[PDB]
Amino acid sequence: IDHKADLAVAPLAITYVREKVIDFSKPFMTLGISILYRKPNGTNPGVFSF
Amino acid sequence: IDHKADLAVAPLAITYVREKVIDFSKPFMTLGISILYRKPNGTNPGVFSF
Repeated sequence: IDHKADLAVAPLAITYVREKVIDFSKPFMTLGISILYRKPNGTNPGVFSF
Repeated sequence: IDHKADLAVAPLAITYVREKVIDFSKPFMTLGISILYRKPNGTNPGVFSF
């Protein structure tokens, strides 16, 4: 806003409110949400591992 | 290019060249290159298998 600076390249989600007050170029790479998980391990319950 | 239209709400892919000629809004949906393939007929069809 204050023109103390210019285009600010950094992690910057071009959201609804931001374009109201700033102008943003078209995104160079898309995003989204996924789940993070620890992949399973060979510790079979073995109550019945038959 | 000659404004015979003003808008085009179409599945049109933005390219380097066409943007040099035309102006585009932010992409409303994205896409890519996946692979078509038939799942392998479910479980293998083996019979009379003594």
